[PDB]
Amino acid sequence: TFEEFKDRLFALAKKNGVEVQISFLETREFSLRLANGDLDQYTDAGKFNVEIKVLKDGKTGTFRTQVLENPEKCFEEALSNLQVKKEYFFEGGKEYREMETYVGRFEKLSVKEKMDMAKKAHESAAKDERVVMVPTVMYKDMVIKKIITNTLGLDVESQMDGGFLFAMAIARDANPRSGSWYELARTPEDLNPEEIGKRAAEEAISLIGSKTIPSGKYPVLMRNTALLDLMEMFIPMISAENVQKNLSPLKGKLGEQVGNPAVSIKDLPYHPKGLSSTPFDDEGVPTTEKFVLENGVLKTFLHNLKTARKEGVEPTGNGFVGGIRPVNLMLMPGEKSFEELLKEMDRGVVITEVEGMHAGANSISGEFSLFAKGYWVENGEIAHGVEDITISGNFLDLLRKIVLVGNDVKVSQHTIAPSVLVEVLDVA
Amino acid sequence: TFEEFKDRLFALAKKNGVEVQISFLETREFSLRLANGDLDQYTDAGKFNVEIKVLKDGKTGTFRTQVLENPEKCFEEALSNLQVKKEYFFEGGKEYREMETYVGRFEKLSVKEKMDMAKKAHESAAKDERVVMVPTVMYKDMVIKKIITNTLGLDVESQMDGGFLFAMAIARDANPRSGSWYELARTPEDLNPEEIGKRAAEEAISLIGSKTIPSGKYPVLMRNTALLDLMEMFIPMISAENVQKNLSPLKGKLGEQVGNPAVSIKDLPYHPKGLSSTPFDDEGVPTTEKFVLENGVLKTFLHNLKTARKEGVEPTGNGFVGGIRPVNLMLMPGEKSFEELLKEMDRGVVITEVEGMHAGANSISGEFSLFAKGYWVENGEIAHGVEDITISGNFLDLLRKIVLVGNDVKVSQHTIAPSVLVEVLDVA
Repeated sequence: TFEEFKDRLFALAKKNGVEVQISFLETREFSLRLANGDLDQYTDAGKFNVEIKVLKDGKTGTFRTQVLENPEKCFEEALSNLQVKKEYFFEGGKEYREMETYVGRFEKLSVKEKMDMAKKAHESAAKDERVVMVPTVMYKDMVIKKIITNTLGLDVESQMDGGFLFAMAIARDANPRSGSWYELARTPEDLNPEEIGKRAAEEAISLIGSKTIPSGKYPVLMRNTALLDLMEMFIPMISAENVQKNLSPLKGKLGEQVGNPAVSIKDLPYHPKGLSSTPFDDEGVPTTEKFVLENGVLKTFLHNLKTARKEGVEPTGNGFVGGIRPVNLMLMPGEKSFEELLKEMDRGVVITEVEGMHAGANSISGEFSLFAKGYWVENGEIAHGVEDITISGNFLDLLRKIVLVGNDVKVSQHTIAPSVLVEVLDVA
Repeated sequence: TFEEFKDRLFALAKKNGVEVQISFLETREFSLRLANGDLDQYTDAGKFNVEIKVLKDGKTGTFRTQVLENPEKCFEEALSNLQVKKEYFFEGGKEYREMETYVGRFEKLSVKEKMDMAKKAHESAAKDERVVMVPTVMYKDMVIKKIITNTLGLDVESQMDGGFLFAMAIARDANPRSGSWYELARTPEDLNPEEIGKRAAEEAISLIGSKTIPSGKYPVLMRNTALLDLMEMFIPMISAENVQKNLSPLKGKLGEQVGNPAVSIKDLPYHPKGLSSTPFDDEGVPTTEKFVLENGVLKTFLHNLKTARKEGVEPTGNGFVGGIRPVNLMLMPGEKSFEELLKEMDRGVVITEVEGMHAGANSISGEFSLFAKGYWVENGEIAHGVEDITISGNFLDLLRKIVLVGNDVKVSQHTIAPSVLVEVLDVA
């Protein structure tokens, strides 16, 4: 019936002098959460969405359905929405990068094995007597099948799978200390439950005996885990749409030195542990690899079909539902390990986590003011954890002050990064 | 195929000596938003979900699907989930309140008619020359059908529809002044777009010439619109689950005078404009009418099947997905108009809106610290808007301090309230 449904819709399109595009998304997911060791919550669900979009004289009309029925009613509904107020569809015939986004191994696990992974993460997080509790362990896996096809010959399909295991531990102290760790994986074999729980505990324990420090300007070694979150505020800035709308602090900066020469940031279609990796965007445009910053120089914005057509450039393959975005946004590593970065910094702050991005990070101005966790370093060694600190600045100035980049690359949902050394940052 | 799906599931349940429950949710929604008069976003979407839950020896196994096929495999999947972490289904045979939740008129409207409603609200909001712009107008309508059935004898069905229209305007001043208004209704004939637009503009225009006032303790006439929002923080407090888990400041307070004797708050299964109104909860339990507070005295918590069994009380019909909640939480009116309340207060502050509940309202402690909009009142008359006002306090202390309740009842999504006079509140 997907073929039949497609066929009926394409025949209707031709009959009515419009183009039609059909986007199909089918997902299967399993998740579970332990709360202080007890399995308190899980989901096992399958989902299915079909979007029907009709294009006439550059205007679109769109109807979304979770049922593959009544194509003519669906079509007539989309057609009627053409009046709700330029646009175009992507044609068939392009080449797409081949990528191993679907492995098929998470699907083979029994639910007992998934539970046993989560319980093992809990057990490792709980082992040390200094851990007072383990408020959360979370497991998730997902399989997703995407199809986009239209009357201009587009016909593309991709499947992706992957999973995530996360643990958070609390260590005993004057103020309780929290720690967490996660791994993203394409296959279950790449999740190490025991190591994940052990790291969450190590994280928490290392903050025991934290002290606050005087407000001031310090050199900051921002660990990968903090930078992976912070980098997300760069994503709206590099949308060509946000630039056009006067909602980006990068307008007029193409070709300028926005970052330190040490800093290159790429949009990558694929990374083995980047679970958003995909060969095409939601307009069916092949995803592309490129520098956004190349040795600190801003090379391009990211586009959808509308902004590319408007700005006279080639589509870049970044037109996703919800906004123009990178697939994997990666800060390119340099050659120093974390330990080498500590040594080079010699005296300063290490920031390992940031919190409150939603309230605290302004992508229009670049300004941020964020609660943070970290350590004091003297003589190239962590001396003690740092309590109750806030960091603030402008993300673009941060980019300017990255003087050294590590080789300890970590992957998150949409960002990938090593640790960096920032010349100086405002700490409160 | 729902009846065929059900019959096959039920037969498998019998064959395996387990119980099975099926919950069906089917929705259609249409929404639109104008951004400064330009219709720049809309949704037209149908959704469908079925949840299959199997019960064996007080354990449940759940599987959710957005496709009615392969009941045998859905059953097996739910059954395999019994391993993952007491429990009971609601049985057949109880009586439900009959209520007019589905009218069927929104669905008869054309897309152009819906578009014309939102445009008339915008025109009406933009008409006065003091309005700089009308940043948002939003229209939404929805129809929902719910079925819950199980092998104990439960078989219940309900349909609900309704709609919303909202406008926000900005008025010219040294600092721009914002105002807004919405109406919720079960039929479009009860939405008045010209009035909603005009009221948004009036709200903004009335704040022109707003002035600062000295921080301190003032009498506060809290207008229905502000109270409707504030009251939402009471909802987690009255959940029996939150009470048991030490996440409510009401633990141990049953039978105590939590509120002023002037304050009665009911949970009501139905209000004509209460769009969440429903004869049964997500467990199939009939919804019930009861005092939560009666003349200030805390009479009961709200329950789901689990909490009710645990406490040995009858289920109340408040077991909803996402937490125990009232259907329509209503502060019962007194006899005084808004104008009469102003005259009684004589001198003090009117609060018309509060902002920032998410991060500013703590339903565990009851503490709130919120941005607000309002006016200064002298000699029983509004004098001028009050600029940059924050209000703070404890929601329970506010309930104690409500000395007079108005008769100007307005409905929100889950709360229904008139305006109230609060003896004293902290204003900054």
